[PDB]
Amino acid sequence: LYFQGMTETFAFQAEINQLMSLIINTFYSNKEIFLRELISNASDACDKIRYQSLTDPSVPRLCIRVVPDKENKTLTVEDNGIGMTKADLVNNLGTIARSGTKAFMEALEAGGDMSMIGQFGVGFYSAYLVADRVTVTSKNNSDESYVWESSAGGTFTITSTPESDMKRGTRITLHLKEDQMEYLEPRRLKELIKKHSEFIGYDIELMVETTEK
Amino acid sequence: LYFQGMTETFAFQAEINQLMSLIINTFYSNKEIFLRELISNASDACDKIRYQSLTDPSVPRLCIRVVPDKENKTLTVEDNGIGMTKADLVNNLGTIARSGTKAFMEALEAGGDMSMIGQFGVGFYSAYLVADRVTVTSKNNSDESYVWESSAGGTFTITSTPESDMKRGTRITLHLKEDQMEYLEPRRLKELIKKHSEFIGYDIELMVETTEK
Ligand SMILES: CSCCNc1cc(-n2nc(C(F)(F)F)c3c2CC(C)(C)CC3=O)ccc1C(N)=O
Ligand SMILES: CSCCNc1cc(-n2nc(C(F)(F)F)c3c2CC(C)(C)CC3=O)ccc1C(N)=O
Repeated sequence: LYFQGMTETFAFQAEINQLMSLIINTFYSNKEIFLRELISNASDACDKIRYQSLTDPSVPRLCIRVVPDKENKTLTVEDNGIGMTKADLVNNLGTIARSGTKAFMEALEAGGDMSMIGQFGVGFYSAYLVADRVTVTSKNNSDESYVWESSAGGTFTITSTPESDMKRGTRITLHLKEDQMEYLEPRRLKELIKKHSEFIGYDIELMVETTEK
Repeated sequence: LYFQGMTETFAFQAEINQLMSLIINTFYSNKEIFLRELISNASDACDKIRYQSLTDPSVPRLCIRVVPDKENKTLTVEDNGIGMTKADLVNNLGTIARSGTKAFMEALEAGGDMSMIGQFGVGFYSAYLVADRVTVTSKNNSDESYVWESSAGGTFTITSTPESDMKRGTRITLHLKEDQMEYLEPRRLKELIKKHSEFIGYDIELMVETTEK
């Protein structure tokens, strides 16, 4: 009755921990790939709810939103796709991230590029190229909304609040690094969206803050 | 498997919140009553396990320990009594604290003294006379160990860790206010223990840090 919420703390698997330390510390020059990777993830979540709707009509217009916030120095990638249940968030999609990370690091060793992250299903982690903390708020039809957060110190948290009113989908918030403020600028974001826009079957809306007339 | 622990956050009932704000801010000159109140609480917990042992032998030597720590600026009152389950901690002993607080504040209004706190069953809160944060670690035979913590901001937390190895009883840790450092000194603690020692049916051990010979 007087309950405000709860926070569970988990340690990452050893592999994911190495990936995070690698990404957050790399000098990789083409950091902008993070946007493509998050929009790619968002698109796959919209595909999952779409492919599901081809069996049950009970699960409106699927879209992807890119929201900069110069005040909080954050960048958000919002979608209204399938969403993630607590088991999805708490396990880091389970065997998906673990096998993916091992295989991705094995690819980089053998000659690969950081840009190949997505081929291993672990493109979400590229968010740490431009961010030092990432907040993932997801709501799946089969569960309530949860908040995943990590700053890459070997751990992450799962926060549950009964005061929650989050609709189906995923909201990924990127707390931008001092040097990565360029990803707030709407001219940089427009260029990047257009760059992959033709390859994503869903509308991508950019919500930016002046018209001279 | 990779779980480190959890923290639940609750808001105090309105009455308990007023009691806490009153205690933590009062100029009451005889703050030393906090020790009597905690030792009294500790004794009642030893009585509960004793009265229980008069029916079942399965529930060794019941004692009360007073532990100062000049390094962390903390004072601890440890007992090996009945302990408190999660429901005991999460509800603040339920109807006990709520009715007690209302009745205690009604007594003070009518002419009462802060020292009467214990007659209302809410003497635990007197710990806020000398402390700005109180940590309560309790283990009951019917449950695992939990950690209650509050700094009197209208809320408290319940922390559960699977890494826990706390034996039956209650450990109350008082994070002492700048002006209340006198309660670390072993001469002050010896005087106070002796002052009520004859009225408590359990041994009270003081664990202090020099013998000149
Ligand atoms: C495809 S529909 C269901 C899954 N969708 C998504 C998955 C991720 N991924 N992927 C991975 C992993 F494991 F690397 F693949 C991870 C995450 C986020 C995390 C918080 C679970 C940590 C994590 O490990 C990110 C965003 C979405 C989205 N936008 O829906
Ligand atoms: C008597 S055997 C079972 C209960 N024993 C104890 C109870 C308290 N009390 N009493 C109250 C209340 F409600 F004011 F009475 C409260 C608490 C601690 C709290 C964290 C539950 C917050 C709180 O509200 C403190 C210490 C012990 C002990 N040493 O065993």
